[PDB]
Amino acid sequence: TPYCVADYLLDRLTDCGADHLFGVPGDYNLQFLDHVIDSPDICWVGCANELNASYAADGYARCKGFAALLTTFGVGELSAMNGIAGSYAEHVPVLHIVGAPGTASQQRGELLHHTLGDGEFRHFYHMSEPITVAQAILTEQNACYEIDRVLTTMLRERRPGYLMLPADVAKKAATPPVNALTLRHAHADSACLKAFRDAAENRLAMSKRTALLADFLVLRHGLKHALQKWVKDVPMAHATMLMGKGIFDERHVGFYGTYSGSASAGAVKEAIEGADTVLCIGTRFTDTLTAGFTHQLTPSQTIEVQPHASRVGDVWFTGIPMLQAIETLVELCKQHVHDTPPDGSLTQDNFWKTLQTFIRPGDIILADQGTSAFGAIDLRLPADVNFIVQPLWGSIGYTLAAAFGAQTACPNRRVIVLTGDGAAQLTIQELGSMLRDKQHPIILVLNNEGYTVERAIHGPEQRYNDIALWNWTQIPQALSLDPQAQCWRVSEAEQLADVLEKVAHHERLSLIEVMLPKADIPPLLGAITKALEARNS
Amino acid sequence: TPYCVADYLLDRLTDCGADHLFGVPGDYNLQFLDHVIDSPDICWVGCANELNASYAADGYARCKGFAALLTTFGVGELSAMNGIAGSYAEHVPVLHIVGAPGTASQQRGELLHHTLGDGEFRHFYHMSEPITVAQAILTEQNACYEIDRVLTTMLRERRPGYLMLPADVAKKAATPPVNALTLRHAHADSACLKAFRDAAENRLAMSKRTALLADFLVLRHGLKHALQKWVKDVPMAHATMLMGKGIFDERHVGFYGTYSGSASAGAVKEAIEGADTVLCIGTRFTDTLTAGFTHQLTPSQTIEVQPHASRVGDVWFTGIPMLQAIETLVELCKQHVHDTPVPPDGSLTQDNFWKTLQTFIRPGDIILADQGTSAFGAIDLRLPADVNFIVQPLWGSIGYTLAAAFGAQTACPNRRVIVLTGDGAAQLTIQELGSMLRDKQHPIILVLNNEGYTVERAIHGPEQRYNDIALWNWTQIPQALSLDPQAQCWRVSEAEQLADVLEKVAHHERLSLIEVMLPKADIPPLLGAITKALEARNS
Ligand SMILES: Cc1ncc(C[n+]2csc(CCOP(=O)(O)OP(=O)(O)O)c2C)c(N)n1
Ligand SMILES: Cc1ncc(C[n+]2csc(CCOP(=O)(O)OP(=O)(O)O)c2C)c(N)n1
Ligand SMILES: [Mg+2]
Ligand SMILES: [Mg+2]
Repeated sequence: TPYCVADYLLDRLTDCGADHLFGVPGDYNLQFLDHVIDSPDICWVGCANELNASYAADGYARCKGFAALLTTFGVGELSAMNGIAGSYAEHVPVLHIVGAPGTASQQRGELLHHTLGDGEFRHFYHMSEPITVAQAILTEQNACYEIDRVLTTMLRERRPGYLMLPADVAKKAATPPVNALTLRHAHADSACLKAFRDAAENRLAMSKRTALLADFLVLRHGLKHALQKWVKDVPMAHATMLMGKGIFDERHVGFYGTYSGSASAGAVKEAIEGADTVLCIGTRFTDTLTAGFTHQLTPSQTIEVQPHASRVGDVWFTGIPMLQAIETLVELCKQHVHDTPPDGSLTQDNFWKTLQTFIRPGDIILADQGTSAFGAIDLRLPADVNFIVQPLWGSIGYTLAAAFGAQTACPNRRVIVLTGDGAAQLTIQELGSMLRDKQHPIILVLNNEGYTVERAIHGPEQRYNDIALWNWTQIPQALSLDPQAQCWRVSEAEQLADVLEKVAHHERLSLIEVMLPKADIPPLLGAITKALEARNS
Repeated sequence: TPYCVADYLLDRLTDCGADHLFGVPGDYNLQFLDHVIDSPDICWVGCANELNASYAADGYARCKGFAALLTTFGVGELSAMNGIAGSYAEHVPVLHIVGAPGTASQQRGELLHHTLGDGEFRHFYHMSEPITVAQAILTEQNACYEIDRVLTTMLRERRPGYLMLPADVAKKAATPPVNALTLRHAHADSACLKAFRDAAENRLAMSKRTALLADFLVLRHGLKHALQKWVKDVPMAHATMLMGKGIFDERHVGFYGTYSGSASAGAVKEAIEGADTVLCIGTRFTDTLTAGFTHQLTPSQTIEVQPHASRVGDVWFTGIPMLQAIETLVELCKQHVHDTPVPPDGSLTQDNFWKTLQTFIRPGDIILADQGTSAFGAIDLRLPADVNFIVQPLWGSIGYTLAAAFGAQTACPNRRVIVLTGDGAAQLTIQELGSMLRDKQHPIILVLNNEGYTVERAIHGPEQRYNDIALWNWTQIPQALSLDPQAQCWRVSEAEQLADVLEKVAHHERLSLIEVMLPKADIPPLLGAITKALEARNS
């Protein structure tokens, strides 16, 4: 087993923080897979299909900062395309490795399985170009520096990359590197830095009250601790939006709730929108995050920091790393910013209140699109919570499979899965992977007997919002010969509270089927369901 | 409810042969969905996910000649891409309708859900371009003629098309067409047809024994009955390959078995490879179909017919419709081809499994088999008359079969559907079993359970953990995916038990799921030839 390109790729992957590889085998990637199996540094995680694997890698990367997916040419990689696209949309660095037919076969234009039957082998590489920041077709002549380039760009942009690995290229000789792959820390030109620093300083110097609004780009670029220490050293009103929830301990002084535009609690609206200066850090004002773009924040009111550029009022300063922009603003703030800030029947209301008493520091909480995410936005999170939600891409089914990737990343943390009954149908077979791997998530299936969110938007009585009605508490014993799962169906707040006490220490996988009313929607959902379909009558 | 673009599209769908629409709802397609529900001609079929929906539409199109898929912008269409890709690879005309944000929203570049967050709304349209023969972004100014163009091109090529339907465009006023959309039959220039006819005749006039090899393009372009009539009116040696199985009644004189290159039965090799002229009709000699390109057929030995061009020896004749090429060859064969073709154990094995199933299949059956030890065992089934045999060996996506079966049963509620899937394959699309049960379908699902990924076990790393899977409780799945399953499940390990169960479910009064327990390292005959010349490649 002489060291080869397959080994070099695995060495560089682990350098980037991935200790696991998700995917599904196929004949074009089997020989590469042998190197994954034999490696002591990377653990193969076989998934039940490729879409789920790409969701799982995404959740993993939201826990470890990096992840990798392996599929086979054509059928595998195209099955995962929606996963990689969602990682691109939400800035999740997932590496898609595609095992491919050998280069000689490709050059001869053979009529191989997993092709369109036209002798062409680059169609799927090109279709992946819009949803990655870097891609390469690996050859014997470029392998090691193309691997390094794509991984490096992935680290810089915190977004997916793609590598086509022909089976023969994987076996070509390589050399172990002495140094791990690192992304050299960027620094703005000092005159550029001064221009931004001066404009921010002069703006902040005239602020009576300043507020801090941070979101998901802070998470992706590893700046959570910097944002927490900032508000600790400089107390002020602060918030996140739905995507970046979990950046802050929401019990801390100065936090009043998650900002969601006009749907915000009044205290949040006043704390953020009422400040005469609002620092917008790693923020993206999407339609869901702002209740249909009804946020009230003007350019002259705001300072914003993006990964490579920052803005003060009307002026953009480009080529400033977000790390340096934040550091600049922390020092400047230090220089001013002074004066500190049980029922019966289950409803959406008492469910989220019951869940509120249950969550604890260390929890990993995932919520899918639908009433799950828009109820969970109102959870007041304690310290050290990883809150994983996908409101920009918005692919239902993401959450159950992402939970499998997240638990793989963090076996000793408690994983709470909040999924609608409709969402869980799209990726149910990854429940079988959790049981196979002896994971102990707490899966809460919000069963309101259909697509309730779509009922809110349009056609509440229309049969297209109906689904097959599953027997949720029997699924683990169908997807395992020895599930060792604890299942309950609950319809009362007291039953849910009692069950939550029983599963608090997650010694087994648990599935809680939560019986909820069909037309019941959380507060934010009612607010977001007033201008959603406003475009078309 | 004035007639609008949404209604015009649905009317054109019916014209093309589709009576159902598969997919998953989303806020960007909901108002269009209201027109699907209200339509008396199109029945909405909600699916458990978009990948499965696209597989189901594919199976439906292989029964009805056309199918349609509805997804939502971004998250929906990208989940279905592998299905549309397989429909393109295997020439299945599935129409992908993508409900999209309204045009003004797109023009403003808003940060909308199901986008990449860049204000760009044409990324996914562009990514679908390689896997469709036609696509359009529908506007108020082009809607009805772009709809007709894309559907017409799909009918001519028998391949997928794509339409992005912004929500506002769908409500724009339209007019019901008086005439159905039709694919006018193309005609070769008569001098061009003559050139092919003369060359084919000169070859056939000197051929001592001529054989006929027809495959899947015959099925896609509606020429099954023509090929059956050809071999009835002109007896001669004939075969298909795996993809085209079902073109012929395989009990009829002159049929000796399915051709698969060096893995063929000796009678087939002699009948096909031993002929001095082999008419190759709608054929694609893929690696799977030829046991690793070990077929022995030379250019001067062959005449081939593709959808728009035909070849005699080394010379190609282009701009000839496959239909007219076939009509020409039928005439020439009637002139020059004057032949009379020479005409239960205990424990379950691969061999006695297929022998048991052989006695069970009947005319009218729809038989679907997935990649693995299913399709390559099913290749040896001797099909009676009027069987629809659905296999996907060129694209080769496992999981396709269970979801395609749901589409096939939807198309043909009164036909018996037999699903041959491995335990590994069924895991990728299992949630569509729930759709089968919801809709009270009665397929016969045989899960070939040998406790892992046997097909790759054979090719590489048989003891490697990546060929293992989670072990499911197959006979409990219907009761998990339904509150009241109209199902019966059995687990069988003996040939006689399988025979007894199959006899019980012959009239398919309920969904039946049969977990068939097979040995871990047991592979069918044809795979043994395909497993040696597969790791003969990239190693
Ligand atoms: C992959 C994908 N397909 C379709 C949609 C459209 N969609 C948005 S919400 C929804 C229904 C979600 O239902 P469920 O999980 O039961 O949620 P709830 O009833 O709590 O709203 C659908 C189909 C989507 N977001 N993602
Ligand atoms: C979508 C997809 N992913 C991966 C592959 C590669 N592949 C080919 S066969 C196979 C395993 C098939 O397992 P099973 O259905 O149990 O078959 P059997 O054990 O009878 O061979 C896999 C993963 C594929 N063809 N399609
Ligand atoms: Mg629901
Ligand atoms: Mg198997």
